[PDB]
Amino acid sequence: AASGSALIFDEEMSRYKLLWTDPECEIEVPERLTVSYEALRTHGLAQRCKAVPVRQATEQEILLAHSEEYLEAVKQTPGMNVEELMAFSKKYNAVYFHQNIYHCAKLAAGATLQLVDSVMKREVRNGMALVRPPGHHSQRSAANGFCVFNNVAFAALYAKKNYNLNRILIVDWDVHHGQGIQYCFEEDPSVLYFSWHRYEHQSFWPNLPESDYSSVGKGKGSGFNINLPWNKVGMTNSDYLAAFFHVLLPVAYEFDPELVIVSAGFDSAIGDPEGEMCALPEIFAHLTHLLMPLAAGKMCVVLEGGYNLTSLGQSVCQTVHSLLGDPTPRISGLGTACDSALESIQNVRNVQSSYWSSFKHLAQSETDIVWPEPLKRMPASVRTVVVPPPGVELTLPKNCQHSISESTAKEVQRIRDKHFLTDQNILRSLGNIISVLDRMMRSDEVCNGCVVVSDLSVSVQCALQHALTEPAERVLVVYVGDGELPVKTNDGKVFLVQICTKETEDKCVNRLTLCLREGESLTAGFMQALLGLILPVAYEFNPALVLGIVEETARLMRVWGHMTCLIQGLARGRMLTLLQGYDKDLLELTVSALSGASISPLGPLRAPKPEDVEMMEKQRQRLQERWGLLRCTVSESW
Ligand SMILES: CN(C)Cc1cn(Cc2ccc(C(=O)NO)cc2)c2ccccc12
Ligand SMILES: [K+]
Ligand SMILES: [K+]
Ligand SMILES: [Zn+2]
Repeated sequence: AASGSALIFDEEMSRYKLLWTDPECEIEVPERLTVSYEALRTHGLAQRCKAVPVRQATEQEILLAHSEEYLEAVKQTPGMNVEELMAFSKKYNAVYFHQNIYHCAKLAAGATLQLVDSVMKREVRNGMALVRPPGHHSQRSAANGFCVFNNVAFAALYAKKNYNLNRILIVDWDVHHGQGIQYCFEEDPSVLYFSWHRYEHQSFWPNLPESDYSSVGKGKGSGFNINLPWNKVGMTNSDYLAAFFHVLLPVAYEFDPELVIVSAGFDSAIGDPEGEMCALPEIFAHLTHLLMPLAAGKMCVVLEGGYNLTSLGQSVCQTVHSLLGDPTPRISGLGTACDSALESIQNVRNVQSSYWSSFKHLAQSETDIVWPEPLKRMPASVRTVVVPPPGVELTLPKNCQHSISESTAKEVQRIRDKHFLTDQNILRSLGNIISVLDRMMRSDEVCNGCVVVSDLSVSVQCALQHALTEPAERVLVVYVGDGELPVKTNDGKVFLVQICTKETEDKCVNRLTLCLREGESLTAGFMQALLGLILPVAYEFNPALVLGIVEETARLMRVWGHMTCLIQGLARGRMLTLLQGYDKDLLELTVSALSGASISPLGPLRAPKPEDVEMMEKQRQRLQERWGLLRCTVSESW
């Protein structure tokens, strides 16, 4: 039932700064907070968010993650002059103190708890806290790397204590390793920590052996710590997405967290003087979007780093846009991750194979920098149009509508006379397809839609052909059914995904046909193919429209909502779904996911059939030379 997105911010946290010269700490300025909040106001994003006030974290709350000794020492810094503050700062690595930093540290922490309470009390769907000082380097008895208290560690400990969550996922996409977080949950299997980070074979700060891929956690927590070290600078959108499709998401959906907290440091973005990576701000729209179907959307984004004020503003907007549900921007130029990234990726996957299903088949062997300003993102006036069979009034979610103009009806006749003849109620189906498609493609007024149809072949043809004419340069087709369709994948403008019951050997590289064995194992197998095959091809293909098609036959579709939601990362969310036959369940589920609603978790799934994982790896072997984003190992050289 929850709706809205929280934005927790307060200008008080910009009221401490570095007071002596120190080239390591110069980069961390109050303007990081000012610039990010002002960027959100300029784009009308703050105004769309529920402003939740900051509060101070209590002493009891700080002691969840820090020791009395260290809190006591920090509590004396407001009484210190600058000489004493310099001496106290020098006891720690890469941190400076200020008469107001204890105050703001308590606010940055309390802000995070406010966000956790709003989300877990269902007052909002998700949210973001813009805070200073950052947290993820902070440790039980020490400040480190601009961090005083560990805001994100707080949030998970607090969520554990006050809501009795058994499973919390923390995603740390800052460019630095959140070693404070890793230390805090090393032995705790109830918190899964994922972190990518510039490493460079341990030559990059904080220079820690245990920032490497081999630190998987300790004791009962083995396998719930996941480090992906970047060993070269300049990592791109393709590296980040390869990290998500082939490491993070396969683990996250199996973990099935009850809450997601994000250490959202944007020094991993292009232009940052410290990360020196190359991912565009747009990538964060997708990082956010790909995590949103977890935990019924309960996602708390907490700011960490980000030092290029321009890069910083644009990545914060891209994140809030996606929290608010705005359509995701198209990512072009995707391909293989670079070789160093594939090394890191395959090493993490191999070492994690002891602990996670999706990787288990790897163990047995029988199996001034400037860039283009991001485009405006804007919620469609009506997000989803729906065309149920004639005479079915239905309870539509808040942003939906039902169904034909003279222009349109003229066109259906032209198509009728040239290519078909037919005289039926299909003539209504095809008029609906066209008028829905025209609202999707022509206007930013409507985003996606679902039409119930009866005749499959004619419906598919008119939908596909009318789309290529608008023109939609490329169309991704996702078809759950058997047989072949009036779809030609020979010119490179169409890619066909087919989920079917009979195993049919496909030849060329513009078709991905998945035939999974029947039974209780089918749900886990579908999610593996979705995350590790379908999504990487689709993102590289970068279609302008997605056309979904479901045969009346298949029943076993507890997964359709997850794909509908993930697949809206492509084509700015422009997806038309054709449902063959009526099924109030499937139609209400499709419309709900299309409309941006919360998706219900999958929970525990029976791990997939070896015959299923083998068939999928046969598809990856067959397609990954054309679609490099499918690769999760370094390629063999001649
Ligand atoms: C490289 N630069 C010219 C100066 C410099 C800053 N630091 C500390 C630091 C801590 C944390 C974060 C962060 O954003 N974490 O998420 C960013 C920076 C250093 C440490 C060792 C050597 C040099 C430097
Ligand atoms: K990180
Ligand atoms: K853990
Ligand atoms: Zn950082």
